[PDB]
Amino acid sequence: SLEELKKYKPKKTARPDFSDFWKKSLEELRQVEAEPTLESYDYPVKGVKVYRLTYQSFGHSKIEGFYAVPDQTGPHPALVRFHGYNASYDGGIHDIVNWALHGYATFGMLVRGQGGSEDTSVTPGGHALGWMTKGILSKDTYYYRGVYLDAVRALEVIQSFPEVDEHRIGVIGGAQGGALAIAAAALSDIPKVVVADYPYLSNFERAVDVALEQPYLEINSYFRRNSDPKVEEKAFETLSYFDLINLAGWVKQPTLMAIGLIDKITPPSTVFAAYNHLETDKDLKVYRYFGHEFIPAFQTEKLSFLQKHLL
Amino acid sequence: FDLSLEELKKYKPKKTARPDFSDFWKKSLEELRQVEAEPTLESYDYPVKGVKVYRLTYQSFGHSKIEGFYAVPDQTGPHPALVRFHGYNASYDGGIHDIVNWALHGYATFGMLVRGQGGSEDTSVTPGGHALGWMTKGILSKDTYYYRGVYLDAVRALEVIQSFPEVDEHRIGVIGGAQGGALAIAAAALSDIPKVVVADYPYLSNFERAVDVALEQPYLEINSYFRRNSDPKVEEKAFETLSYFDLINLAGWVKQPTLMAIGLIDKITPPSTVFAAYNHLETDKDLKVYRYFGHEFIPAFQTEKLSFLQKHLLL
Amino acid sequence: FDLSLEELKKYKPKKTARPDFSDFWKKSLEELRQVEAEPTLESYDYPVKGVKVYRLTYQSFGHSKIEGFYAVPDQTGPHPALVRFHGYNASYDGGIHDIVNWALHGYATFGMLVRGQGGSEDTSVTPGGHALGWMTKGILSKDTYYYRGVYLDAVRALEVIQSFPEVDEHRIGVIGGAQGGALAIAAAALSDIPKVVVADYPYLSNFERAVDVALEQPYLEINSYFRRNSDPKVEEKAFETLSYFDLINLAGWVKQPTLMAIGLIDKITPPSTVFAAYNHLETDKDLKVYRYFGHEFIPAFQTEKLSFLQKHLL
Amino acid sequence: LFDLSLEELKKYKPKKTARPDFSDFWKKSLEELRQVEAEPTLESYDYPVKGVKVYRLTYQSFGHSKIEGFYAVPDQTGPHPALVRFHGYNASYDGGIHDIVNWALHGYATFGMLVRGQGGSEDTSVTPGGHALGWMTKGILSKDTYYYRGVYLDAVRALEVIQSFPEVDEHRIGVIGGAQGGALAIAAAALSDIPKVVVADYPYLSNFERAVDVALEQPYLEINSYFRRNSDPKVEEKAFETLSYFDLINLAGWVKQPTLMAIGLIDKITPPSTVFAAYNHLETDKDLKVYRYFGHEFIPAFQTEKLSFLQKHLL
Amino acid sequence: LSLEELKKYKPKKTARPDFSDFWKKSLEELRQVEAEPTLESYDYPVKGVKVYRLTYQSFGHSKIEGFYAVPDQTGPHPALVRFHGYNASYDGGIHDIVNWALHGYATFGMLVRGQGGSEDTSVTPGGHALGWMTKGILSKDTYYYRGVYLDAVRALEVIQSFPEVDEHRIGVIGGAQGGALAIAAAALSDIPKVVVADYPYLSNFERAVDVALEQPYLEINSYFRRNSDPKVEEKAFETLSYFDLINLAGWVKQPTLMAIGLIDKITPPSTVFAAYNHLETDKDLKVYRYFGHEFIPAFQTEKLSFLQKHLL
Amino acid sequence: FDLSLEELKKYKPKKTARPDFSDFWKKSLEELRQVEAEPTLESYDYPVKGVKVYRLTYQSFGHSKIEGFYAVPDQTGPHPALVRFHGYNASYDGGIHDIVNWALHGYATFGMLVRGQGGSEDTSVTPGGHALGWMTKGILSKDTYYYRGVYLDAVRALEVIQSFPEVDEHRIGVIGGAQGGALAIAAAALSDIPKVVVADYPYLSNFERAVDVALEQPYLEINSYFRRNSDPKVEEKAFETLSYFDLINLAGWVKQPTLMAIGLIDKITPPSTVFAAYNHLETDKDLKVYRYFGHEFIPAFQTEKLSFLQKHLL
Ligand SMILES: O[C@@H]1[C@@H](O)[C@H](O)OC[C@H]1O
Ligand SMILES: O[C@@H]1[C@@H](O)[C@H](O)OC[C@H]1O
Ligand SMILES: O[C@@H]1[C@@H](O)[C@H](O)OC[C@H]1O
Ligand SMILES: O[C@@H]1[C@@H](O)[C@H](O)OC[C@H]1O
Ligand SMILES: [Cl-]
Ligand SMILES: [Cl-]
Ligand SMILES: [Cl-]
Ligand SMILES: [Cl-]
Ligand SMILES: [Cl-]
Ligand SMILES: [Cl-]
Ligand SMILES: [Cl-]
Ligand SMILES: [Cl-]
Ligand SMILES: [Cl-]
Ligand SMILES: [Cl-]
Ligand SMILES: [Cl-]
Ligand SMILES: [Cl-]
Ligand SMILES: [Cl-]
Ligand SMILES: [Cl-]
Ligand SMILES: [Cl-]
Ligand SMILES: [Cl-]
Ligand SMILES: [Cl-]
Repeated sequence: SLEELKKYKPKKTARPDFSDFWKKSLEELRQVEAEPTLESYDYPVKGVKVYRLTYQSFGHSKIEGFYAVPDQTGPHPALVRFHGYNASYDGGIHDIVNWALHGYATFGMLVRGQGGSEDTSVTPGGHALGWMTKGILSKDTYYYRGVYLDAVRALEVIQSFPEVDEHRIGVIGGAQGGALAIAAAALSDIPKVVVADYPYLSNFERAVDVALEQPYLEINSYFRRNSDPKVEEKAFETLSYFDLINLAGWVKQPTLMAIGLIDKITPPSTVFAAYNHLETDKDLKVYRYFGHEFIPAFQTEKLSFLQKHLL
Repeated sequence: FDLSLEELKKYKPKKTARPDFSDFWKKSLEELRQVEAEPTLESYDYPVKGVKVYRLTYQSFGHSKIEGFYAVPDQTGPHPALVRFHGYNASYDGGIHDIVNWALHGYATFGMLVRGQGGSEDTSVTPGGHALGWMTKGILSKDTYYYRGVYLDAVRALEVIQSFPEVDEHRIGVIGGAQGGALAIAAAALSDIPKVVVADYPYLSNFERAVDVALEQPYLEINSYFRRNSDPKVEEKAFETLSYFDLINLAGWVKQPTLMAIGLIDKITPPSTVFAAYNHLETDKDLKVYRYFGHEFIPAFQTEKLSFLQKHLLL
Repeated sequence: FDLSLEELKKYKPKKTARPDFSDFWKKSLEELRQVEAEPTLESYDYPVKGVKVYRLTYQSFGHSKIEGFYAVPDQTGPHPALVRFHGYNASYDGGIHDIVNWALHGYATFGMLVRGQGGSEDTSVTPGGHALGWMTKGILSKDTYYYRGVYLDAVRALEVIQSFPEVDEHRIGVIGGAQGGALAIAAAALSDIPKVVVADYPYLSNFERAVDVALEQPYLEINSYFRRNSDPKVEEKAFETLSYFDLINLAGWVKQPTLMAIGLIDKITPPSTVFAAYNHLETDKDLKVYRYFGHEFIPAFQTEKLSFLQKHLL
Repeated sequence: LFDLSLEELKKYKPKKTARPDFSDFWKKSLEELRQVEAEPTLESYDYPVKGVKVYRLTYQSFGHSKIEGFYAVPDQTGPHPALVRFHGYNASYDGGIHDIVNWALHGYATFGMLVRGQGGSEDTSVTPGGHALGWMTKGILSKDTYYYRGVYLDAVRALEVIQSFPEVDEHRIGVIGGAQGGALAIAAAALSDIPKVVVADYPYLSNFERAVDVALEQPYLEINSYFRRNSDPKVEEKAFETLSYFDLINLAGWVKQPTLMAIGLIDKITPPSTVFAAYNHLETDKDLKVYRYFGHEFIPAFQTEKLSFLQKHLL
Repeated sequence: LSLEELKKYKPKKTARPDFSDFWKKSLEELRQVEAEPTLESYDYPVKGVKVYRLTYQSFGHSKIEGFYAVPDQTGPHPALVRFHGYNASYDGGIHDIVNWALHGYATFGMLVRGQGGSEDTSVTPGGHALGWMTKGILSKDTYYYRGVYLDAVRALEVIQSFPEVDEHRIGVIGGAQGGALAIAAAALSDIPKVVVADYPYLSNFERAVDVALEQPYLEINSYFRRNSDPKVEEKAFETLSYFDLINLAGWVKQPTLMAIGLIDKITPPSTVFAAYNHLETDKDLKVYRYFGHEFIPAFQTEKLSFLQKHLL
Repeated sequence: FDLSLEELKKYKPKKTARPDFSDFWKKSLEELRQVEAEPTLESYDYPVKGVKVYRLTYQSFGHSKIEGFYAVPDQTGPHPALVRFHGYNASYDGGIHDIVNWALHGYATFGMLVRGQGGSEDTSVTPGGHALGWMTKGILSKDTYYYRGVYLDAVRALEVIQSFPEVDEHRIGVIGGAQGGALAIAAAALSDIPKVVVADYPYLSNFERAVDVALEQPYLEINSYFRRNSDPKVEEKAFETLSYFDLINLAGWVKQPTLMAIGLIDKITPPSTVFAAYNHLETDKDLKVYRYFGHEFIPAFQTEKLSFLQKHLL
């Protein structure tokens, strides 16, 4: 119930070496030269310049994404946008450009092997169909390790741009994107604000027992194929290093979140769990009649919130 | 839902192989040969009597470590052998129970696990975005395509098995269903080690039609790919890549006796895609058609399978 | 699921228009002209920069008050303009976010809301029973049919927009998908105000085939109607009424450049019904065919849409 | 099972949501209705039945709407007892003439009123603004413009018309219906003293605030679709305010006639709790038939009850 | 197929040389059993109609049940034997029976062995798919519908023998399975004067199994999946041929009224047209474009009108 | 979708057995004894090496001829033996491949086919109407109920196997899943011939709860029955009949070591119905709980099964 959801705050599952793991990971990332590249890209828009932007990241993977900038003298405020799980079509260029038309230098980072970008990370062994369980038996090999770092590197690259006001950079996204937005804000102090639509990758131990649809269930499919009890124990150990309930505590930027009460993909409880772990200026928008989908009303909130803090 | 039986019997789509088809594989096999197998065996406890069970790994294309269980009849050989390939994302606990049962039928059996699926390592980089699944990983290039490494692993597997002392290299067979049947055929086409081939409704065949006739996963992964990459050239390049791995192009190299099965109401590996591969085989072959079965275990064909293998390898 | 492409490219069903087709509309436009627009603008706050947003209403057929958001680029014009029509029962919050984004692309945009759906008033009486939905309201007579008022509202909308000072009347376009695309085409056919037309898989086309080929709502609303009214004459009269609103009969009056899209696996607006309308257009036209898309947002066509509108209006 | 426990259902009695002007609203509505001349009309209608006369009956009602319906009377000297039958939501085919005629064959002068724009009848009421696909939310932002305002009055006027017939014993008139029909039967009995008995199969339009959170199928969910399209918080508040004027938990209190109701425990359309809520608000001779293994459908066993109950009170 | 093709679809009969002999013998075995009918008053909230429970002995000495409703007045009244759909009988469909009586017909709703009611003594030879469709399917002598068909015949014999029943005005009606029993009964007996069958089932079996999209025809497919032996399939269809309507229709000489919904997935239009096109008698088929395997209001008027004309 | 694991571990519904429970079976076993087994063996060709395969029939309750494949390790015995029972309407080609594989594991195995399902004759008359399926055949009386004959066939099967020379009567086991597991437990309860019992998510247990918790067939066959027979007494009598065959009433007679499995997301044999049976066992027992599996083949439990049988028989 809404009354219980408002109070649901599961106990962190972070291991003693939680922060050490990330400290090291950030370091390995730092050992890679960004070597960013910009390439003009033609698009039927007036008042905005569009480019294709790539840069080197963790494991020497080349990360892609479209970069749209308001066509005028800046520095303009900027946004790094993250897309949903297996939900990126044509690098979501139309969204990127529209954000630019709203006055934001925007870059839509494409998640490794999904919407685009290269993934050099080896596949240690078998796993369920999907990205959720690639290299899940070790925090070092897990899929989202590289992804999280790419999100951080993305901010480093954007911030370094001359036409970008480094003091007015925001991160936004829904589900997977919202999770990347929060993880990036937790692992970096570059973003000034965070907006996350029903964030994914949160409260994994409950998610696998409450979700009714993919992709959380990819973990269940994994356990079905690997009956060893130790596998389950090790898998959840790995996931704890990437769980939002453990990362939320490091977020110090103002955060705006949304949750649809009939969401079957990113269950309300998993989202409230992340929200209730945030120790910063925050606000959660609850929509009774919406699920894992585009919520018109929240779009107004999003625009208003970003405008207030960046525009 | 697919073609009638009269048309199916005559369906033989034009090969889509490019001029460099055989060259591509010739090079691929070479790169594979540049990797030392360095196989390893490790005893594995299992509640069976009369059979020895092991965990077997070996190095393959791109230096990937391939896994799989290896069961051998507990007695003096050399015993005939079988390399078994599992279905797409359909491997549970490395299918050990099946492996062991095959051994109990008198065969030295190895169930190779497909890269990143049932097990095994996949070192191959992911060039760029692709649809959820393995079907489109590195699909924009025959060199980077997922099944390139897999096919080679299948070949290397045979090289490893054959080299075993307790294995009669003249009585080695390859079996599998769907993805497994496709790997069985591809291995026989790329190697002369196997003496016989059994493939239950083979997958990875007649791609250009499959994407227009399949009603369920995983062929539709290709469709999802094109939805996310509207560029017309992408489609053209993707099918170019697939042609190098299509069974209608590999079948022609199979010279071993082949037994195949097809369920007429199969929605995953459409009858037409399977007949297409079959009609491209130029060797002793036989296709078992089951009117009331789909993409599933077909009891009646199991008898055929056993009988066929027994005749050519066992008795 | 539909008929081969090679056949689709040649599918051109025989018009079903009755002798009084054009007369019916001539009279309808007249009745509409007997109503004073009396438009109204009201500022509306929206978290956007560089665009002014308003709520716009005006009187139309049967004295119905029509609603819609109106967004204009915040700067000296006259700016080119677009009248956007939304899909069947597919309007949320008057689709304000789309309206505003169009304005941000440099177009004075008005998203007309279809009577009783996304908004707007519908004074038209309900003659008798009909299936759940709008598709069969007053279907037993062309005078009482639901889309009669809607079509006229679309026309009146253009009259209102065109009269605006910050709007260049020579650069006005109509766009929409499914129901919206049908309204865009119908408006261009009944008026000469719009310069260009863009229609994503248009609805309300080739009714007699649609009811035998569609796999999902809302075309099937007609089938539900016939199930509840077994009288043979009802079916005959219903299709007679529909003929006056069918795109295969209106397309012939469209003289503006038209851009259309169709997803080959569309179950709602079957490919054949869309090709039928397209093949009846006698004007500069182009149909974008997408093999792997259905009745949904097609990213690739969005580029075409922007490009086409930019070329003809910007 | 999916709703509240049977033990809890028997005690579920939600607090009325009626506003201070509840009874005033209806008092005025009945008055506006009275300002319209019925001007009924009868027209012979041919039907393959023996022993029954069938007619088409229309009459003027609220907003000057012409209401339709078939009228069947036992072919013999009366006055006969009479029934006004109301049909389910968008569930009327050919004006349900076969049911009408069968009721007449049971000895009842029967009239099946057709709900505005659904099974038949005219609806003059204007559509104030946008609303969800369906009738549930037409003019929902005001009790004066709400769809069921005209419908309820039509049901009342129907009774006035029937009662005035010479071949009808005004002291033996009943109202029956299921779901929407049962709701109209109860509403009519609450707003009129003409009917002697009421039978309602799992009544609809009851306990709206809970219904929208418990229903698993249409048409209650039309309200949810409405709120999805109109995010304004005030809209929700105003919509429920409007619904309260038509909610059975607020009208039941005015029912003084003997009432028979049925509820299927696995009903997903008219959830058991919404039905028990209406029943528990009735202050009159009543009886609720509970069927564990039935849902929103025809319940054979309750048909016997229905016939037996009507026969006892009217026959 | 298209309505144009459906109108001409007339599959070749599958009847074996001993077709008529099989039934001739079956009718004889039936005749060796004493009906010994029984009537028992049954209370029902109806006025103007008397209701009873009627049982009688049939093939294999099975006791057949059913409700019997008669107009409460001096007859003899015309009569109807109603057959219910496959596994579609609730409370012996008493409400329908009673309503028919209220329409002026002495009506008996025979309940099909083990389904809506009635006893089934026939042994189960061996394994078969879940359902009745394949019980004893490996032999025409042991097949489930053999006993059912005969019960339908015996039912007419019993009804006809009633004093309050005009034996020259007896009809048989039913939908799907019921319609199949109505036709089969008219083909195996000359007692009924008219036949009404809503989208008849048990027709054109060899095509039905390849065209049906839902149960219960698919029960045959389930059977073949569980019994891979090729001979099993051959023998099964051999058995079915003895009960197929395309082989029985030719013996129907009574006026017949049929209905078919073009979107029917249970009793595919082609299987129904196949039966219809094999009828050599006064007949008429009502085609409904927008209806499937369900109650069709418009056809109900036709049904009433047709029965009224020929019996009323 | 059931209760918590904490509650399941403690769920032990009150037995529903009637005073004449044990008397009913005592008589039933007697009637069975009045029938001469008259078993028959017939060689059957199968592409296997090291195993002999036969078709075995024998007479049982009501003089029904029961079938099944019989595979024996091709070597000098006596070998340990297994009687395998198949799932509800889940037998294809008499599951010969499984039978033969068991034999290859060293067990003389007989896969009894359940009356009218996988094979075997069912002479029992059908008293009256019932729902589509076997679950409610003759449900209005314990004497006429379908599973009465089936249970006895299971017992007679053990009598026949035990009597074989190549079979060590002190090492005979019964195994099965769902319906098969229910037959394995019932047989062990009605006979002292089997030394061990293995039952995968046993069916036919805790009927009164099952009908309110099951989400799929075949338990729901009972619900279909009550829908077609509204008489309140019917329901009462039906559950009375079922009580005589419910595992929660038979489990108490099982004295052999028992191994059971349950998938927590099982919708066919709900976890609670299986735990109810398990918690009524008063013998060496162990229940394997699988969180991510349902009514299906569970690889991990197969290892347990093999290991358990090997320990007690091989
Ligand atoms: O899913 C919904 C979509 O269908 C609609 O178009 O916009 C709002 C979304 O929530
Ligand atoms: O119970 C009835 C059944 O016997 C009949 O066949 O179909 C209608 C049902 O209501
Ligand atoms: O199937 C239809 C049913 O849903 C409706 O209620 O009554 C008419 C039938 O044809
Ligand atoms: O249902 C699963 C099946 O699909 C797989 O093949 O084997 C393991 C089972 O649990
Ligand atoms: Cl891993
Ligand atoms: Cl959702
Ligand atoms: Cl909401
Ligand atoms: Cl690629
Ligand atoms: Cl399939
Ligand atoms: Cl088959
Ligand atoms: Cl109308
Ligand atoms: Cl679609
Ligand atoms: Cl496409
Ligand atoms: Cl309103
Ligand atoms: Cl329901
Ligand atoms: Cl019930
Ligand atoms: Cl048989
Ligand atoms: Cl149907
Ligand atoms: Cl029709
Ligand atoms: Cl399950
Ligand atoms: Cl598990």
